[PDB]
Amino acid sequence: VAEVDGDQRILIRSLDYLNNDIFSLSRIKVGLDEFATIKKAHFSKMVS
Repeated sequence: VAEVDGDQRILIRSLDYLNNDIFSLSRIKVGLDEFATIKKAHFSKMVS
């Protein structure tokens, strides 16, 4: 059991390449299979 400072899993430059085939504003991928999604707001509030 050693201890070291956790490395960075995601790089900003990285996901610019990963997202060129994914055109969606709530669905972005920050890794191989994990996604990032903005919470849904249930449309009924679209009148405002």
